[PDB]
Amino acid sequence: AWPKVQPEVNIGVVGHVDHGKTTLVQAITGIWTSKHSEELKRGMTIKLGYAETNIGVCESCKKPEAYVTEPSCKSCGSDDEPKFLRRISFIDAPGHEVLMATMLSGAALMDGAILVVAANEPFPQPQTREHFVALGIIGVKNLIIVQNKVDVVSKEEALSQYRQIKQFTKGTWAENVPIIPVSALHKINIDSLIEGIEEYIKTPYRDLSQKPVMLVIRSFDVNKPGTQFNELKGGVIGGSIIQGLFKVDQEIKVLPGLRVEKQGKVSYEPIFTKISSIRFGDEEFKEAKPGGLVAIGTYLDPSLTKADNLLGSIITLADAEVPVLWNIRIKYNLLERVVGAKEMLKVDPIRAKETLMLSVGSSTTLGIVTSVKKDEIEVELRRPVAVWSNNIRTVISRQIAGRWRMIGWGLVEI
Ligand SMILES: Nc1nc2c(ncn2[C@@H]2O[C@H](COP(=O)(O)OP(=O)(O)NP(=O)(O)O)[C@@H](O)[C@H]2O)c(=O)[nH]1
Ligand SMILES: Nc1nc2c(ncn2[C@@H]2O[C@H](COP(=O)(O)OP(=O)(O)NP(=O)(O)O)[C@@H](O)[C@H]2O)c(=O)[nH]1
Ligand SMILES: [Mg+2]
Repeated sequence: AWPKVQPEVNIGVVGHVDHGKTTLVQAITGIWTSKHSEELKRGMTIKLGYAETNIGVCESCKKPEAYVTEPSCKSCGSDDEPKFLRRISFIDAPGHEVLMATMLSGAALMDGAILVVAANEPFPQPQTREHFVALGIIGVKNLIIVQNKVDVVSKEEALSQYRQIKQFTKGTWAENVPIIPVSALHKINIDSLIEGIEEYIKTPYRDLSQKPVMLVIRSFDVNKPGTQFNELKGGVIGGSIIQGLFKVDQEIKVLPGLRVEKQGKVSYEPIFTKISSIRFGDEEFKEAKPGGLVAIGTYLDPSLTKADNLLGSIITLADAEVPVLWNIRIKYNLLERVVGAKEMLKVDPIRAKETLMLSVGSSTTLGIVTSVKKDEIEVELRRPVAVWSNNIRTVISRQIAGRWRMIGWGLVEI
């Protein structure tokens, strides 16, 4: 048998709208990540999607067919059990141009990524460029490029695009990243992709001794109709642990917390609770480490967690000292081009009184620029952000022609 363990790595799936990200995750894991009404009606990803799979290898078989996602080798001609390698998970991002901030929130959780490029569309499309640049900014450098939809183009066309893609990465951080052609729809060459994931997206080193921090991307009420009272539960909070670890029965807090009034002023009150349960996918555990999207059960009123109410928060231990800042100072750099627009315009300098969008961890917040210098801006936010370390990366967006566009990045200085 294979062990039941949490996923140990998060692989982002990014790329232009409809290039096949979600179909690819389904080809690997058997799971369709889209769970929301609007996603199903529109045929698009809106919220971050998630799926897990075990990975193993049939030692008696040849590669790539030796790589499997279930404990059997019958497909490659062996009655032996495959050797378990690890459990992996996917963070499935939206490709739509208006959902770039959601891709950025997911990118904060990624240990590596697959950039999906459709073989039957001109290259490079706007969000092919924009997601690529975002991965570079955030430092997600363990990248595989997947050339999808090869089932609907000729060999010649696929080869032409392949050369295009290699030339695009030439002279960039991604110069040596592999390109793997697949059909996600017809599940062609998925075994080569799993081999690629093992070779190029290794599980990173973790630091389990640092103060535990989880970035929150989901929160829910898990109580369903027709359930007996003794099976009812408190609110659940979902996210990825970026350092340290968490255990059942630990006292924790959610930051910045709840928006309340305190002395005629808006304030955020930290939400204190205790971990009642820990789950990854359909499995319960007593502790949770980095890797995977964990569901942290709490004793909170489910009205507090319902419908992603806490998206963008962080969870720490109750006694941790974490800055929660309404005003932030950013050591910044600007991109030269608005890469995500259909026509790449030049980026204008930041000016005082501009409203900008700041991506910090899993959070997205608007703020007004109160001060500009050569390498520093100060921003007054509409909601405070939890800043759990010094030199946390932020991505900066500006509204241009009715869309939020990534224009720069920086370090939050505390
Ligand atoms: N011919 C072909 N169609 C494919 C392939 N992969 C996906 N598609 C089709 O492309 C469309 C979009 O697929 P989807 O997986 O939703 O793409 P996405 O990149 O996740 N979209 P979004 O950016 O909105 O999340 C669907 O009609 C799907 O069936 C493929 O390998 N071949
Ligand atoms: N820690 C914890 N997580 C739970 C519990 N029940 C459900 N979850 C998690 O909360 C999330 C929401 O689950 P749910 O609202 O039941 O819908 P769901 O995700 O469709 N359920 P399922 O995936 O099993 O069909 C999932 O990640 C699930 O694993 C619980 O008792 N404790
Ligand atoms: Mg999708």
